[PDB]
Amino acid sequence: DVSFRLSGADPSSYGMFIKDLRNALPHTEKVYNIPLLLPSVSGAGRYLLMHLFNYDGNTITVAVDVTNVYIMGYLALTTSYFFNEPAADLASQYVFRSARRKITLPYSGNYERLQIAAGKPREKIPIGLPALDTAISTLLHYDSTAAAGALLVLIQTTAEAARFKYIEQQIQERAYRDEVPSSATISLENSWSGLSKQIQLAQGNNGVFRTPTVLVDSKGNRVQITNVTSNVVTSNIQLLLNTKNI
Ligand SMILES: *[C@@H]1O[C@H](CO)[C@@H](O[C@@H]2O[C@H](CO)[C@@H](O)[C@H](O)[C@H]2NC(C)=O)[C@H](O)[C@H]1NC(C)=O
Ligand SMILES: OC[C@H]1O[C@](O)(CO)[C@@H](O)[C@@H]1O
Repeated sequence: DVSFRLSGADPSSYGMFIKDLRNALPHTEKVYNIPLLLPSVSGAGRYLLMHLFNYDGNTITVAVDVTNVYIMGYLALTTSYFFNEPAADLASQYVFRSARRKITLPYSGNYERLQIAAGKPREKIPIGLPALDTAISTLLHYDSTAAAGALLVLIQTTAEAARFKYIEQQIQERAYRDEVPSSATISLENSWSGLSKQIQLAQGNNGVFRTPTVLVDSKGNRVQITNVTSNVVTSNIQLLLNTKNI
């Protein structure tokens, strides 16, 4: 399991938690020197338990599918919550089994369904460690609408940041002050599946993408990524979704 405590949190420890998070996802091959997540993992080995603690010491344990880094649900005190999606329901059969009760959330884990439940897109949701501390708290006490929001904060704080070095940086900049994600942050999140597929097709295409990826950069300008030499691939992305799952 991996852990992060906000009490005393700073860019340094958040860095370590996100480093641990990356270290817990299994791979057996690297593509252009970037861990390639497994196609599948059978059983309970498929789920990683993150222990998160809000500033007052309360905790939630989040379950993550180690082959894609999708959050499946979480345990808050003695209740468990899982998205309304097949993978989550399957996941429910291996984790938080001893929860006194299980709540299926009213919506699957997609950013689209989550934003509708929350009443706003992510573009308007402040993130940062403080925001992550509100999220831990919100989820300790079931509220479907507030959870939609807390969950968009949680996924980004933890999954996207593990997947992208740039996102981890955005959060470290937001250690004591939340702020809506830069649009390049939203682009990366949206292009992960695609970059992952393209980093892999390039393997036998001399490092060239079969299809380019359109991104938004630091300045807010639209750039096209067409080969492995880009900074997105050399520095930025830290994990790849196996094409067997794309
Ligand atoms: C691979 O992408 C690189 C950019 O990352 C391309 O090289 C650059 O492309 C033009 C010059 O032709 C400029 O806009 C960049 O500043 C160049 N960068 C560098 C460092 O040289 C390259 O052409 C792409 N290759 C393919 C096959 O698409
Ligand atoms: O936008 C939908 C996507 O949002 C995520 O929660 C985070 O990347 C994924 O589980 C899903 O594919």
